[PDB]
Amino acid sequence: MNPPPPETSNPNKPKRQTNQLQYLLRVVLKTLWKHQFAWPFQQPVDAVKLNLPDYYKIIKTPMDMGTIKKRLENNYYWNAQECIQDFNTMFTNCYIYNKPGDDIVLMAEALEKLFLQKINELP
Ligand SMILES: Cc1n[nH]c(C)c1-c1ccnc(Nc2ccc3c(c2)N(C(C)C)[C@H](C)C(=O)N3C)n1
Repeated sequence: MNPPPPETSNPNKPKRQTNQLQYLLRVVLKTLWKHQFAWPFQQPVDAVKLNLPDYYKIIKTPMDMGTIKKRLENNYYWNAQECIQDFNTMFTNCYIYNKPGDDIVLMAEALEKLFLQKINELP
């Protein structure tokens, strides 16, 4: 099975709008989202569709760019570091679940390289 997806709203969670979070949406997420390797990461892993009942037995903190995008658009975060942590969870999950040299890992590695280039000069 699939678990419920990560929340993208939480009314009693306190929220901030910062220039760093705006840049994460307008630049970092936008750049990754258009990439030719973005597609597996644009929504939660669908273990039912992929017939991978093991996925959510291995990965207990799922995260994906569709969730991050909605969190940024919906003003979910307190600060930029919280969002950066979500990106790192997404990449790390993929490295944990898969093996070096797998196609999905090559895709994550290319996206991570671009991610780090964009954050290397946040505002
Ligand atoms: C890429 C590939 N290879 N073989 C098949 C079949 C597919 C395929 C076909 C249709 N959709 C998808 N979506 C997909 C989305 C996310 C992930 C993955 C697949 N992968 C795969 C290695 C299973 C793992 C669970 C992962 O970590 N993430 C992040 N994948």
